[PDB]
Amino acid sequence: EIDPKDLTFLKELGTGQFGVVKYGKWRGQYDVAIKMIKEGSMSEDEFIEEAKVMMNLSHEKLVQLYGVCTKQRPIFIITEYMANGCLLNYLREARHAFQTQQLLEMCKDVCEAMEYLESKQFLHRDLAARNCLVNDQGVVKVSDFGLSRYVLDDEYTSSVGSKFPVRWSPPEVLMYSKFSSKSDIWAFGVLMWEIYSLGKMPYERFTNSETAEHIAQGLRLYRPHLASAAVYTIMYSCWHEKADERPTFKILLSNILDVMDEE
Ligand SMILES: CN(C)c1cc(F)c2c(=O)n(-c3cccc(-c4cc(Nc5ccc(C(=O)N6CCOCC6)cn5)c(=O)n(C)c4)c3CO)ccc2c1
Repeated sequence: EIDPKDLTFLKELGTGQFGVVKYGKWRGQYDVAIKMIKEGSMSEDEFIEEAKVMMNLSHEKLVQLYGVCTKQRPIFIITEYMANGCLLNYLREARHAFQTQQLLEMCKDVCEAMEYLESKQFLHRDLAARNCLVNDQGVVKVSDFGLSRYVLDDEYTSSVGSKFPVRWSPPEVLMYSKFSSKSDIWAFGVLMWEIYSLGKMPYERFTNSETAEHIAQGLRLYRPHLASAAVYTIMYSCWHEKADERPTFKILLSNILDVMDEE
């Protein structure tokens, strides 16, 4: 529990699932982002109990939760500040003119964070470039892990909803609501595709309904031009029709390190 007297609000960063997020300072020293949770958007009491677990998740490639303010409304969620914003928008800016080694390092940043979450048996459930952030050093960190569980908007949480992450979901999620470690693995492979595609929409010529059909047929995303055969093999391994045949994040990390050494 952070004392709100130790927060200063300085500029708006944008609006997400829970409303406005601001940039500010904590204890007159530390940059933070502060979510102001919009009334009616969150299952608040359930989140407040989970915040304890989520504060114990600490890894250099996870956007750190610093604390919450819950003895007031709106609730605040105070997190690490990531100066370069969302990875999706970052990938889409041609001025960065990334080398493929930089793209692979972004995949490795995310894979490290997800290997850590997997070790804690903790699912993200909405892993995608839009839910990763980039700091002032160009390090990519995974954000908003686990928070999908507290979203009250049915257009986001229902599989048939307009906001559901269809293009990052395996067939067993879309058909059966089967969530597991292996559904985050599937999403990771789509995220690698997004990175190597410089932020294209997965299945860019299909609708959500068509994508669900295409993947139920065994067909997959094509190799982005910037991906080598070895990088494509890694992302494609995340898309096995049988969940238990998909790698763990530990194996993915080893594969990524091998490609960095080879290429
Ligand atoms: C349930 N899931 C999956 C959720 C739940 C959420 F709460 C959110 C959420 O708040 N957001 C969300 C919404 C707003 C902000 C942040 C958000 C933005 C940050 N940083 C920046 C930095 C720079 C800029 C920027 O370039 N500008 C220029 C244009 O004018 C504005 C700022 C934007 N953001 C940041 O550090 N954090 C930690 C969060 C975030 C990320 O947190 C996004 C997805 C999301 C997903």
